[PDB]
Amino acid sequence: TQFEERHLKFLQQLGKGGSVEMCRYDPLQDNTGEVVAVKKLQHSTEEHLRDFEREIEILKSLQHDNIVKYKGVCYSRNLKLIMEYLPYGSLRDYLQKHKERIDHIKLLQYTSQICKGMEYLGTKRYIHRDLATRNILVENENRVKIGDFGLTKVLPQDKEYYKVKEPGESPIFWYAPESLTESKFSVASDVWSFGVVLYELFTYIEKSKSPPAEFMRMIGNDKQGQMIVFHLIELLKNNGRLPRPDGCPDEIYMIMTECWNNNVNQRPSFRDLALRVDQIRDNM
Ligand SMILES: CCN(CC)C(=O)[C@H]1CCCN(c2cc(-c3c(N)nn4cccnc34)ncn2)C1
Repeated sequence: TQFEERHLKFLQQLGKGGSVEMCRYDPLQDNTGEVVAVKKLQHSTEEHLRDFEREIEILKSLQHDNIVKYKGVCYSRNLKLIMEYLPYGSLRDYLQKHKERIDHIKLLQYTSQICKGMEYLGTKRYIHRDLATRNILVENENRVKIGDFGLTKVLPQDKEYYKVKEPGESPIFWYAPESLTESKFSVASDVWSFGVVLYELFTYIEKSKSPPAEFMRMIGNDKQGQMIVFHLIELLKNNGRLPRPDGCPDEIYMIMTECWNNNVNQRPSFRDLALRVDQIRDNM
């Protein structure tokens, strides 16, 4: 079923990736249409549009409780991706709003769900490359979803990693060492990122304890540009890690540090992590 240009009514800006907007699809003109989320490119050029195209094929092929629902495409050659509107917004902002009102068993509900979405994403040999709580969204109290795939890559047939030859924006404070030195991206480096996401959850996304704040302190605030990359590689090669979050129980911190293993072979699988997290939840 089609989405006509003329019947997308702008409601609100939501954020920058493209840009993401809240719209009413109102083909009946009485404002009874569904509210949806629209992703559109900001500088649609032949290279970047092919990317957005590949990304849409990625999302459309993904069907899971914890991945945002693809709804359709809007044409005029210029693309608007139409997605379900998840009413509780960005997980990053939701955790900040309901600070400590969210207890440990609830944060583990969220952990488990993120984890399952990643495990499933692995069965199609996709690599997120951008797992971070500002790419997680909230549907309701009981339900979060991976909400963006702008940087996802597909594994090549014969390799278990992907080389990104000329990187664009790079969320380096979420990056595994091998990604930093070599641009090698794999399920295992998504696991590293998941560990950092677990860190984010348990700090309640308090900005003074965020990963960029914390690594910068460790390497010195006087580090700038490419020097940050150099020193972060060194720091991590020597087991410099994010601290245990304040109030974070032993066994959840344990999980993070297994994710942050320098040896890629020895990081856990998303399959084990989902079992592990659910075991803990039931124990509590
Ligand atoms: C992960 C989306 N993204 C692209 C990389 C962002 O940059 C977000 C970070 C910053 C905050 N921002 C939003 C998105 C939404 C929202 C939503 N409510 N539903 N939805 C369905 C698909 C997509 N995004 C939404 N809500 C609030 N803030 C965009």
